[PDB]
Amino acid sequence: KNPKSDKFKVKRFHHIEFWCGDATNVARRFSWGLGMRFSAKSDLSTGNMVHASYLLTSGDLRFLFTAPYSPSLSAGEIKPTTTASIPSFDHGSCRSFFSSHGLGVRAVAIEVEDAESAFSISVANGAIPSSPPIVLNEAVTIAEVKLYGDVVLRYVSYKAFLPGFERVEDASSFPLDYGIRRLDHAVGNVPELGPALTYVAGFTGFHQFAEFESGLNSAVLASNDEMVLLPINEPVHGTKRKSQIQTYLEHNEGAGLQHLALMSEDIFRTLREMRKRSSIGGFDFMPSPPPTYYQNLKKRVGDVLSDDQIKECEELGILVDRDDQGTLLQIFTKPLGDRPTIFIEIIQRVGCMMYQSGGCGGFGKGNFSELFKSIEEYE
Amino acid sequence: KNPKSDKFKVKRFHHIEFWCGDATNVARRFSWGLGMRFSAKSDLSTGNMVHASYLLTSGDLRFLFTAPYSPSLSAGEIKPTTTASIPSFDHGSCRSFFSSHGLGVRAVAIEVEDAESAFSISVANGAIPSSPPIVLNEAVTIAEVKLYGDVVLRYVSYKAFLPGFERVEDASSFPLDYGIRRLDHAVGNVPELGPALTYVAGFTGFHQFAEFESGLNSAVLASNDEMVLLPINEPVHGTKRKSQIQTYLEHNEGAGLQHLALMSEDIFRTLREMRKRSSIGGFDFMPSPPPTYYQNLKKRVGDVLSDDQIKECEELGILVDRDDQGTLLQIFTKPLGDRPTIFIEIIQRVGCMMYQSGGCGGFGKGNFSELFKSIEEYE
Ligand SMILES: Cc1ccccc1Cn1nnc2ccc(C(=O)[C@H]3C(=O)CCC[C@@H]3O)c(C)c2c1=O
Ligand SMILES: Cc1ccccc1Cn1nnc2ccc(C(=O)[C@H]3C(=O)CCC[C@@H]3O)c(C)c2c1=O
Ligand SMILES: [Co+2]
Ligand SMILES: [Co+2]
Repeated sequence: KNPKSDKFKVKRFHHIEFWCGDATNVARRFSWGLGMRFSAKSDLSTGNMVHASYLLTSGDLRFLFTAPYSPSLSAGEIKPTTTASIPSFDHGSCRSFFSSHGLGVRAVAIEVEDAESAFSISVANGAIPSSPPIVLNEAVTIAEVKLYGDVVLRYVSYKAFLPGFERVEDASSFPLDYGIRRLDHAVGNVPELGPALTYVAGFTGFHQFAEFESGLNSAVLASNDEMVLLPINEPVHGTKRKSQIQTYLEHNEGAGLQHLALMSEDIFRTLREMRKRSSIGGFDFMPSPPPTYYQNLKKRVGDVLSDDQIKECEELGILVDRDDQGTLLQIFTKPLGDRPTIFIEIIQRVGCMMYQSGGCGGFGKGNFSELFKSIEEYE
Repeated sequence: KNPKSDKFKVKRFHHIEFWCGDATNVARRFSWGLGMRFSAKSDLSTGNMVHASYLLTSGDLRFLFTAPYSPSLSAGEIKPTTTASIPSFDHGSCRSFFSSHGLGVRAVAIEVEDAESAFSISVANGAIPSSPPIVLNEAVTIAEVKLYGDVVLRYVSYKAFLPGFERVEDASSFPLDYGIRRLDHAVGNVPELGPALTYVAGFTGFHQFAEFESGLNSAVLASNDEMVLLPINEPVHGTKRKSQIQTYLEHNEGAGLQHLALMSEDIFRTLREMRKRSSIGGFDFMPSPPPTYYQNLKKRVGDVLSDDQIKECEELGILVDRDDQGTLLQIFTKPLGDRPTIFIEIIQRVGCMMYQSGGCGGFGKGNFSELFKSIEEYE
């Protein structure tokens, strides 16, 4: 059931912005670890005396890394005279965010038809405003509302990256590519799922995406065509094993973005390339499941994957899940930074062809029981 | 002239500690860019609820990257019950340092015979105490005094990395090596050279190392055997071209560490390997000099380098200087992070064999005039 109740026209995920203490080192690490090319910049070299911002791209995926300069460089400026390319940026907000949460996502940005309208309708329907609509060089409009914790939902609309950003020099722009193509979903952890859902569904009109002792309850909000997917988790307390959602909330100092799921056009190539670089500056992956997991895969997905595709999952630690319509290949990195908070998921979806429908195969919640089962019986 | 006036016994540079907002991403970037192996850690996985600290090593060079966790993780602790492995660490000091200066060196650490004695003698001779001597697991003693800005000189002495640090798992520890072997010198930028020299020479007994419109005045303080080398720069104002020391002070919010010089056993291999990785997560280098610079090299160092070693300098952008005793090969990276502040120098010294004497060939200040000259005549 999809009531298509969006209160304004939503297109696709546009970008994800990390707030950093040093954008250069985070961006360079991410570029090498994920195979994303340096595509645009806004910084001292482009006249921006406020913040350093670097954009990485892989296919349609856009990762933005931003950090503040010394406020003294821009102390003479006022908002009408700002050299910032992202007018919502605030030194104090950025420093407070990173000292509170460490490295993490500040903005989940979606492209809309009309960012001023999206902002107005959102706030009229309960959204907490974060930054009012601002038109950039008469070409792009950006507005922000609170999503959860200190994460904002950013609306971007284009009349025709952002004004004031410059393209990166070819010598400075090495064409890395490990097969990642777009953001599939972005997941938040909150203390209470009910109020978080009521709030976000309330101001967007996003609807609950149909699903099918893991320490969580979750639900997924989705746009009309179910290409913007925003799952939200809450912890389940009292368990023997402590909820990883509760661990997140403690180390993050509250609610925030838990993981980003990046769609690959070839998850096997992506995982070969990322795993090659794990120990030389890239990303680590969670501990692989025991062989019983892959032994149990023939009974579960033998009609979708060959034996030569299943043992290849075993080689790379890929997980597999399935719903009524499609099949999901997924794997999770270790946390992206110092704290056990944000991580990345790599995903490939098989099925639901009409183009592929959104969320084809679900989000892998069956892998919770399947992993525990495989572990126990592996003993 | 070397009066050998050290007020306490100094051995060698021991490590350099960067204060970061996220130690993981900085350490992984540096490891790949410089060919340094992950060697030890102190973090949540080792029981440290205070700070995340990661050690990179290449030969005798030790780079430590530290960032604070949420204070809430350790709010029940007191200094007698701390889980920090570096007892001088303070959340507030670290967050203040990184918000003020961005990514940079907090501690220049030298190994001494007796860190408690070094601290006491230093403070008795005018050193401003930063952290009193503390004995770690009855095995290592660490103490800190102010050096310049918010940079400390850290004394480390061993009765026999640090207690509480654990060695990094072999699978997590990839044996990168581009030929870097030790720290040659560490350079500070200050507003006024005179008072900075009087202070540091005053409490160490370090002596002025003999030298031979660049925007700076500088002097070098050295230990008895001239293996601990601490150059200090001040800006020269009024010039046509603005002093890079003044630019540093403005963007750094005052005095701090300007550059680290890393000795390579083979600067050609090091620069080939680093330059290969510049655009894939590593470090960039300053713009190469014009061909007139390398055309002028035969007249200056033709008795030390072959033609096949000189054009190889041209290929890699290596600079060359010479004093009365030895020859210096050097090159400079672009700034290591967002701000135009700290950078790295790669160095190889030729000559002064007895082992090699310290500072053999000087610090390359002739390359200031030689670079400008080559540029002008290249036109
Ligand atoms: C780390 C850990 C700790 C305890 C037990 C298991 C594991 C490892 N693990 N197993 N199965 C998973 C299945 C799905 C997902 C998602 O993507 C989610 C999503 O997208 C929306 C719905 C909520 C999800 O959780 C994730 C993270 C995992 C997972 O992390
Ligand atoms: C970036 C810039 C801007 C203006 C003009 C020239 C350049 C490039 N440049 N040329 N020659 C150099 C020669 C030596 C050194 C050192 O190592 C120092 C040292 O170790 C102690 C003594 C003080 C030094 O400066 C350095 C950084 C450079 C250098 O940076
Ligand atoms: Co997911
Ligand atoms: Co130098």
